[PDB]
Amino acid sequence: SLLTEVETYVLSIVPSGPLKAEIAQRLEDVFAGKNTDLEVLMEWLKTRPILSPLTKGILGFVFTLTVPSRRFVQNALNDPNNMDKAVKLYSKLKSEITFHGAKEIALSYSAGALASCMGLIYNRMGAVTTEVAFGLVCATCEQIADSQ
Repeated sequence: SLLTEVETYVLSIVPSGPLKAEIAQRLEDVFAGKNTDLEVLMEWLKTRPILSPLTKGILGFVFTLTVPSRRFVQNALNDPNNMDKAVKLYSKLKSEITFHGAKEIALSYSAGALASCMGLIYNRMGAVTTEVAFGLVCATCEQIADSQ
């Protein structure tokens, strides 16, 4: 029942318009379990015109964690010392297993460290569990959508 907490949070950073409409459907399709060919929605993201590199990074991060079994996302997630806090946070998320446990800790750090922390996990999608990674996405999305 936590999959909806990722949905609404991701739909908070995407700029309003005819793009939040397209992304909305593509999300609630893989969140129902029909799409399998991972490298289709990946390409679909990369070519979309009103998406910031950061949004393409988070969306690409979420899609990968779903689908059963890229450089344009790594270069979006990863510029001063925010990497320094990310490395230590990354070493902590290994300890945590549940979604809410990591989200509680990740929400306590800067928005810069979180987005870069996601870059660390993308290199190893097996180092940490999925529930935690969602918690990182949820904490990341909220803090960057908390500026205004």
